[PDB]
Formats: sequence, C-alpha cells, structure tokens
Amino acid sequence: MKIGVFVPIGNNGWLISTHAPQYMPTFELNKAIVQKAEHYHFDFALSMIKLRGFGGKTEFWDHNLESFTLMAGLAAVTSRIQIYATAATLTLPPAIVARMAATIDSISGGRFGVNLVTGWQKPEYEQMGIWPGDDYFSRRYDYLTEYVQVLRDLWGTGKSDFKGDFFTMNDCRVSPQPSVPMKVICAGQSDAGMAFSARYADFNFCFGKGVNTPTAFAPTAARMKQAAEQTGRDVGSYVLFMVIADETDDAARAKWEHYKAGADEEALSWLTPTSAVNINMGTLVGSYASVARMLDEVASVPGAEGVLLTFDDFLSGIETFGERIQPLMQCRAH
Ligand SMILES: Cc1cc2nc3c(=O)[nH]c(=O)nc-3n(C[C@H](O)[C@H](O)[C@H](O)COP(=O)(O)O)c2cc1C
Ligand SMILES: O=c1[nH]ccc(=S)[nH]1
Repeated sequence: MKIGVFVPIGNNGWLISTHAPQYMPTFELNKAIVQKAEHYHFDFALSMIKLRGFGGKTEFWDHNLESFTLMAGLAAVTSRIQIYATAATLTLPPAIVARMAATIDSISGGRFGVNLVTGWQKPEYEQMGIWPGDDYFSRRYDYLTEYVQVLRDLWGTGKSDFKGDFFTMNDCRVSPQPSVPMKVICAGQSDAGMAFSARYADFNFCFGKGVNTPTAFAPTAARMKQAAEQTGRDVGSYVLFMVIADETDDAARAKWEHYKAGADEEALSWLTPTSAVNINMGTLVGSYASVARMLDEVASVPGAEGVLLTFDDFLSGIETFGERIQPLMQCRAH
C-alpha cells in the first residue's frame, strides 16, 4: 500500500480546536514535513487549495498558501517523493496549469502530478466574482471534462485545437512537455465524479470513514472500482485518514478527547463517533501497534491502493509513524 502526506497548506492542519497544536502554514514547516516524510519513504505529498477560511477563535483555514507555488518550492528541496498540487479549475486557464506542471516536472525530475477539483464551496469563488452560478453544480464535470482534454493535448503533443462549450484553443502551444507521463488525480465521490476519474485520472481520493472503523469506506471504493470497469482503466482509491497515535490506546484516546474538548464551535458553524473537530474525517486513534493493524486492514479493502494521512501534529506524527507504526505494517514490508 502507498502512503502519502496531506501537507498543511492551511493553518492548524485539519483540527478545529483550541486544544490542537496552533501553527501557521509556512514554506519552512511544509519543507520540514515533506523532507521528514521522504526520509521515512512516504510515496507522495499533496496539498489542497483553499481560497477562503472558516474564522472563529483559531481562524481555521483563514491562512492558506497557494498549491502550485508551494509544491514547486517543495520539489526543489526533495529528490524522491512524488509531489501533487491541486488546481481549482475555475481559477486557472488549462494552458497555464499545463505549463506550470511542465515546470514542476523540470524542478522535480518527473515527480509531479496534478489534483483536479471542480470546486464546491461557492464563497471561495463568489468572493472574487468568478463563480459560474448554480448551474455549475450540475455541470461541474462537463467543464472538468473539457478542461482535462485541453491538458491532455498539451502534455501529449505540445498543442491543442480543442473546441468546446467552455474552451477554444487555436493552435495553443505548450512546450517543454513533461519528461514522464503526467499523473492526474481526482477526488470525485459522486457518480459523475467517479466516472470522471474512471476516464481521466490515475487514482481517486476518497474519504476514510468513522473512528477506528478502518474498512467502513469499503463501499465507496467498491463503487470507484465499478466506475473503473466502465473504462477498462486501472484507477485505484487513495483514502484520507487522520492518525492520532501514541504509546498506548489509552494515551491516544486521551489526546483525541482533549482535542474534541477544545472544539472551536464558531469556526465549526461556518463550515456546516466521528467529530467535526477534524471535519468528520476518518480517524484512527490508538497505540502505534493498533494503528499499524488498522492501516493493514485498509490495505485489504478491494480497490484501496494507498492512504493519504493527516496527523494531529505533523512533525512528531510523521516521526512516530516512521519509527513505530510503519515497521509494524504488513503492507509496508517492501
Ligand atoms: C483527498 C481530498 C482532497 C481534496 N482537495 C480539495 C481541494 O483542494 N479543493 C477543493 O475545492 N475540494 C477538494 N476536495 C473535495 C473534492 O474535490 C470533491 O468535490 C468532494 O469529494 C465531493 O465529490 P464530487 O465532486 O464528486 O461531488 C478534496 C477531497 C478529497 C477526498
Ligand atoms: O475534507 C476536506 N479536506 C481537505 C480539504 C477540503 S476542501 N475538504
């Protein structure tokens, strides 16, 4: 099974809590995180893009770096880990994404890929006057279909004459083309989203589910595998979990409870047994060996090819993962 790190490009990472570690996302922190992940043979690092926050006491995701320039800087200080940036497709023309991807292909020596998202959060786009309207919910995947067709032409041949409802290319040129076949990843959960991924993505990100119910997402991965049969392409699922690990199960549970006890309800109001403290994320809470075991269970779910991990504390969570959890995982014996 592959393991990636979801890098905190947003302040406080994925915990919405006065008792959680408090930190701004800086280049240097993301650098320390990704270089530590790489030291422990993490397979990839991904940042999201988040153009508007949720406020409250912790000003949750009010402070966010931009994904392509962050990952270009991280590519320059790494040498093995795969690097993925997220394009919010409403905000960047496809030929710019195509040339940015070529550029980070160059920085990284072929280690770069792109996570394509339609955008769902209307205010992220409305705030800058670029929301298409409420037709967009229904048409997101049509737009994204034309978008990726333009990227495919440009990465494949260096040119595109594509013409659709949303784009008009007139002998559009992008060169250099990527040194390696450019990976596209998607995080579709809907039927349309999974059918998008089945056609154009290398893999699909889905949400892990429950607290300490590691195989609860299985039906989502089942649907994604069914979507992939429709195109004959091999598009596995990567599953997002938060790991809250410690020396014993009791100690990890005490941390989790402590985090939930500091919940920042004001920030939580703007947004809207799993907790909203981490956006109801799939959470694995346990001793190092309990977490290793639960992650081994994820690896056995049909369709599951990797996990994307957040931590309560990235610097020491990556360290304990690599020192205490990973060496116990069957799916990492390679
Ligand atoms: C791992 C992961 C990363 C995501 N990153 C982003 C992001 O950077 N920006 C964003 O607007 N949405 C992001 N999303 C939300 C999805 O792109 C998506 O809209 C949502 O999962 C619902 O699926 P649908 O688009 O099929 O309705 C992410 C989802 C997952 C699972
Ligand atoms: O659930 C989520 N995790 C990270 C980013 C976004 S937008 N949503």
